[PDB]
Amino acid sequence: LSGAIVALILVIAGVIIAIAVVLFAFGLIPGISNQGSIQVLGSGTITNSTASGSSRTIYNITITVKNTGTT
Amino acid sequence: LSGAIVALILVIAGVIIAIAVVLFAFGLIPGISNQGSIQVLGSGTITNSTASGSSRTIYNITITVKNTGTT
Ligand SMILES: *[C@@H]1O[C@H](CO)[C@@H](O[C@@H]2O[C@H](CO[C@H]3O[C@H](CO)[C@@H](O)[C@H](O)[C@@H]3O)[C@@H](O[C@H]3O[C@H](CO)[C@@H](O)[C@H](O)[C@@H]3O)[C@H](O[C@@H]3O[C@H](CS(=O)(=O)O)[C@@H](O)[C@H](O)[C@H]3O)[C@H]2NC(C)=O)[C@H](O)[C@H]1NC(C)=O
Ligand SMILES: *[C@@H]1O[C@H](CO)[C@@H](O[C@@H]2O[C@H](CO[C@H]3O[C@H](CO)[C@@H](O)[C@H](O)[C@@H]3O)[C@@H](O[C@H]3O[C@H](CO)[C@@H](O)[C@H](O)[C@@H]3O)[C@H](O[C@@H]3O[C@H](CS(=O)(=O)O)[C@@H](O)[C@H](O)[C@H]3O)[C@H]2NC(C)=O)[C@H](O)[C@H]1NC(C)=O
Ligand SMILES: *[C@@H]1O[C@H](CO)[C@@H](O[C@@H]2O[C@H](CO[C@H]3O[C@H](CO)[C@@H](O)[C@H](O)[C@@H]3O)[C@@H](O[C@H]3O[C@H](CO)[C@@H](O)[C@H](O)[C@@H]3O)[C@H](O[C@@H]3O[C@H](CS(=O)(=O)O)[C@@H](O)[C@H](O)[C@H]3O)[C@H]2NC(C)=O)[C@H](O)[C@H]1NC(C)=O
Ligand SMILES: *[C@@H]1O[C@H](CO)[C@@H](O[C@@H]2O[C@H](CO[C@H]3O[C@H](CO)[C@@H](O)[C@H](O)[C@@H]3O)[C@@H](O)[C@H](O[C@@H]3O[C@H](CS(=O)(=O)O)[C@@H](O)[C@H](O)[C@H]3O)[C@H]2NC(C)=O)[C@H](O)[C@H]1NC(C)=O
Repeated sequence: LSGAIVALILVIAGVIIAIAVVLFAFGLIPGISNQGSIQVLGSGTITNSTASGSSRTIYNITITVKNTGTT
Repeated sequence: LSGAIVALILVIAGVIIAIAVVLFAFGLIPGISNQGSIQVLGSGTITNSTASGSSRTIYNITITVKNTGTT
């Protein structure tokens, strides 16, 4: 008797998990769009920024950046 | 005589108890078999709900949900 009862449970669970994975694949798609939100325009400039006698070398960097995302 | 009457009682009792268990197995099917589920549609969002330098951070999970079951 036992075998058929187990088969019925695993059939119904199989449908539920399979549908969930298909919906997840469609649910990813919006998140792919954000990967291209930025671009860098023209040359930038580096400048030596560290104070006299200081241990750390530090540089100032300046660039033009355009954001086209929603955040 | 005794042996055959006892043999007959245990045949009839065997039929009764076996059929009772078969009827029990058919009685499980409505509980274990149950189509439909909650389905999650598209992307959801997280938003910061935390305020006023509070001790616990709280977030907001908005998502679209479809209950295909009967409950
Ligand atoms: C960014 O700016 C820093 C200063 O704001 C620079 O630090 C100064 O570096 C001088 C030499 O730079 C050369 O050597 C570096 C390694 O030591 C190298 O990383 C650099 O790319 C570059 O090739 C240094 O001069 C000292 O060393 C010279 C020989 O390398 C020597 O000729 C000098 O007399 C001096 O001993 C500076 O040290 C300071 O020099 C003062 C005098 S003067 O050099 O200003 O005329 C002196 O009074 C002081 O005691 C001494 O420490 C050093 N610091 C300063 C304040 O100038 C850093 O290199 C820059 N980095 C880049 C990439 O440009
Ligand atoms: C590297 O980047 C640093 C920031 O990341 C720069 O620090 C900023 O310096 C500004 C002045 O720099 C000028 O003078 C230097 C000699 O002192 C020279 O080496 C530089 O090349 C440059 O010619 C400073 O601006 C001050 O002066 C402005 C007028 O010119 C005035 O409008 C400002 O209000 C300010 O008084 C920056 O200011 C600081 O500004 C803060 C606001 S914001 O400017 O960041 O928007 C303000 O909150 C703060 O109180 C004030 O002190 C100063 N910025 C910072 C963050 O320190 C540094 O100059 C860069 N180095 C080079 C070589 O370009
Ligand atoms: C969601 O909102 C939350 C509440 O505004 C944010 O949690 C708070 O973050 C503050 C610092 O923010 C930055 O650094 C984070 C890493 O530490 C980073 O995740 C963030 O994206 C952001 O870049 C934090 O301020 C504390 O830390 C600062 C240094 O990072 C410091 O300057 C502050 O003085 C302070 O210590 C908040 O912490 C709480 O600050 C209270 C004072 S005030 O900041 O409100 O003025 C202080 O009284 C309290 O004891 C201390 O815990 C912190 N809040 C909490 C509850 O943890 C969170 O970053 C936001 N984003 C995400 C993705 O969760
Ligand atoms: C997370 O989700 C909760 C609801 O579960 C939501 O609470 C609701 O908040 C709005 C106002 O929110 C705005 O201000 C807060 C700061 O206070 C910001 O963090 C938010 O980003 C918003 O800018 C309230 O207007 C809601 O009202 C209560 O509204 C009820 C009706 S409801 O349909 O809005 O639920 C009324 O019945 C009540 O009388 C009234 O007090 C409030 N709703 C609830 C149920 O709490 C948070 O704002 C959400 N957080 C974020 C960050 O969005």
